[PDB]
Amino acid sequence: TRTLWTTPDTSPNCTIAQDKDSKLTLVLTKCGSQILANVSLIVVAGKYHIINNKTNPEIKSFTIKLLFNKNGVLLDNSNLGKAYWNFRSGNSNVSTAYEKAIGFMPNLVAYPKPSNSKKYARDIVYGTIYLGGKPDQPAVIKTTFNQETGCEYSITFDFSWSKTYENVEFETTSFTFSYIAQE
Amino acid sequence: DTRTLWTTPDTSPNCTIAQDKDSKLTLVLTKCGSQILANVSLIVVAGKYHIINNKTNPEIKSFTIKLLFNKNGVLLDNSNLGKAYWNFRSGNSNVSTAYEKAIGFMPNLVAYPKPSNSKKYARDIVYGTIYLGGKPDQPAVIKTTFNQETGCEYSITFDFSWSKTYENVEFETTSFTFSYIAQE
Amino acid sequence: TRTLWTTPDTSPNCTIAQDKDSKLTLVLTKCGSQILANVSLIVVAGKYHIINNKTNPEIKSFTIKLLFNKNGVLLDNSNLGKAYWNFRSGNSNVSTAYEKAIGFMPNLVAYPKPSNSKKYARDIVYGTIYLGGKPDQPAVIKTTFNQETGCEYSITFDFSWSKTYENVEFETTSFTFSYIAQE
Ligand SMILES: CC(=O)N[C@H]1[C@H]([C@H](O)[C@H](O)CO)O[C@@](OC[C@H]2O[C@@H](O)[C@H](O)[C@@H](O)[C@H]2O)(C(=O)O)C[C@@H]1O
Ligand SMILES: CC(=O)N[C@H]1[C@H]([C@H](O)[C@H](O)CO)O[C@@](O[C@@H]2[C@@H](O)[C@H](O)O[C@H](CO)[C@@H]2O)(C(=O)O)C[C@@H]1O
Ligand SMILES: CC(=O)N[C@H]1[C@H]([C@H](O)[C@H](O)CO)O[C@@](O[C@@H]2[C@@H](O)[C@H](O)O[C@H](CO)[C@@H]2O)(C(=O)O)C[C@@H]1O
Ligand SMILES: [Zn+2]
Ligand SMILES: [Zn+2]
Ligand SMILES: [Zn+2]
Repeated sequence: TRTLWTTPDTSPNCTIAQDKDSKLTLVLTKCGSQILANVSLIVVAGKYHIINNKTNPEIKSFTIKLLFNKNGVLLDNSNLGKAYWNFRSGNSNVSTAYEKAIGFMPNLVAYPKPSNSKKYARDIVYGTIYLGGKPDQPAVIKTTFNQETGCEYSITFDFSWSKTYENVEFETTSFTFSYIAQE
Repeated sequence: DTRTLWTTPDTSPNCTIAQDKDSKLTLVLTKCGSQILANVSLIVVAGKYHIINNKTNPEIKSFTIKLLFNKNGVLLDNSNLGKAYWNFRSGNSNVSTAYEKAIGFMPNLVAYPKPSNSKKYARDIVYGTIYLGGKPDQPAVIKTTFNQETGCEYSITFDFSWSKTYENVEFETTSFTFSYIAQE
Repeated sequence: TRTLWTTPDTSPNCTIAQDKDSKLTLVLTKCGSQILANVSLIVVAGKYHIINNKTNPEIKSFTIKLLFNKNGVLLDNSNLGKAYWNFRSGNSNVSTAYEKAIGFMPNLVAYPKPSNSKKYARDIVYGTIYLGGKPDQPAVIKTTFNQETGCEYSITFDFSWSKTYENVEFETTSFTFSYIAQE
């Protein structure tokens, strides 16, 4: 079981603002002590489908959280739907929900849960993706590990942009990053 | 399969952008299961794109290098990259002849569909920035697109471009790493 | 044996300007002919701990060097301490110091040592990381392979920034890159 993923089709699997308003494509491949991750996002409807900052100046960011319990299982408060996340089988997923994926969780010593101790920035990775694949439409994808509550582990994607986009569909290029694995 | 498909890493020209063997593309593809970890750099040694001067030629701002593969993952002759040294790695060179299969290194067609009249999504593109001559003030964009060429089953296209006005700058780049979802 | 690392704790292991003034977290995971690297830096004391370019406009960069001999063993003149640079075991290291790691070394034909032959830029990788995890606090991390002398192989991290930061602690987000291995 070396890859946990959302199948790479275009069917909605994530709820940002309203039910199933987006397709998060996330592939986590275990390369031993590091997880190699590849991510992209297609928003298909709702509030974040077409960005028009002339009309809505305040719509400049949104968040997608993946919350996991002690066994690396996705919790239902996550934005990504549970039915859509599992180990890879061909171009699809296994038939039944996995029970353990601790080896794909962000390492708690590298990336500790919030506490009264000093918080370090190494639990964040920043990247830039491009809306519609156009070079002049960058948006930031900030990924943070284990900073959510109500979970043993978490991966949070905070998307934001600073440009004033007018009628730009929120569907992105892909970004790769890695993180240190719990086991 | 943790093998590596590569161009070998010396600097002998192995690619044709504007004229025969005018450049050396160094591309290393390593299979990490469902993802291919890729490392790429480029050295142009002659011809039109060797030395850039956007004051005399402001129109020269981009070029393309295409790798075309057949259904077996074999590089096709009409790719910009020459077939002679694109092969699986054996030490600092290649295995004795020519792989026949490398489908496991090809860009996934569900993730990155060939052109059609269905909506074209941006996820088949990865943008990166590399630097000419290793200088921090000489960025150029390397845009990599998967499976968008025709006359092939799979493809990897590198579109190089720059918006800075370069003056007699040699086009040889730093390296960029990206990954993509593997077909198998 | 597929991972050479600094361990993921925050105990200082690197000397930039003064003894153990920082924790360099570096994980090298061998993915065959390519090494997948993940790096971040936390400076805890000394000259590069708090950056203030109003006060010291001259402090705009520093370097961290890892020098290796023919066997891939870290030389003591590296900025990183030999103490906790070893193959991984859980969240720590193996008890005994390794004696060979040539397969983690940057390839000499791809990245040759300086000579009177033409020097090419492919032995460099540039990335951007963010101080304190703030998006408006970018710094460049430039990594160069095999350009140091007095070693068979080397990996050098050159950090620099161009913005005038005022009392910004140098602790970074993480960055991932890869390089061609010697064997
Ligand atoms: C693919 C990529 O790197 N996109 C860049 C983009 C392109 O370089 C540009 O659109 C190509 O012509 O530039 C972006 O920044 C614009 C910004 O760039 C600074 O260097 C410049 O000083 C500013 O005046 C301004 O041009 C863009 O938003 O278009 C960023 C994007 O990441
Ligand atoms: C390696 C890297 O990130 N290079 C940057 C480059 C360097 O940060 C900078 O040259 C180091 O001083 O900065 C580039 O953009 C520049 C801006 O940072 C600067 O404020 O204004 C410059 C124009 O006067 C320029 O836009 C650069 O030098 O081209 C971009 C490059 O990616
Ligand atoms: C995480 C990231 O990409 N950070 C960018 C940063 C952010 O996009 C921005 O601060 C929003 O948080 O933007 C940087 O570039 C700036 C431009 O976005 C801005 O328009 O002009 C600034 C100069 O006045 C600056 O060039 C930044 O804040 O430095 C670049 C950084 O990588
Ligand atoms: Zn629409
Ligand atoms: Zn030249
Ligand atoms: Zn501090």
